[PDB]
Amino acid sequence: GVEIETISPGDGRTFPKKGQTCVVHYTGMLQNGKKFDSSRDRNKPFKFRIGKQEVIKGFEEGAAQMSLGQRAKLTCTPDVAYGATGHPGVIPPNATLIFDVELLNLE
Repeated sequence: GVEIETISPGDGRTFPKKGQTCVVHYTGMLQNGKKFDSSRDRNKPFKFRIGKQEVIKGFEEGAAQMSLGQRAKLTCTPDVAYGATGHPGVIPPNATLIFDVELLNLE
């Protein structure tokens, strides 16, 4: 289940497709919890492409449901990211993830 809560401004037309490499200022958040990751702190804004299963599933579907300059708000189910296993030391099992995602990409 992908639930998009858009902070408005952008263009609404530059949709992410296959064969495109995209640049995202992500910020992870635990529901009823603190932060766990920040691209803003490293200031290396996470260049990646579409269609290689590099990112998790819940983040992958929310990427194409945005456009250039937009700012959504993700809400990922446990089964699409880590909830059966839990990422060791960082994500407990059966967890619900929150992301602040802005798409400032190229191509």
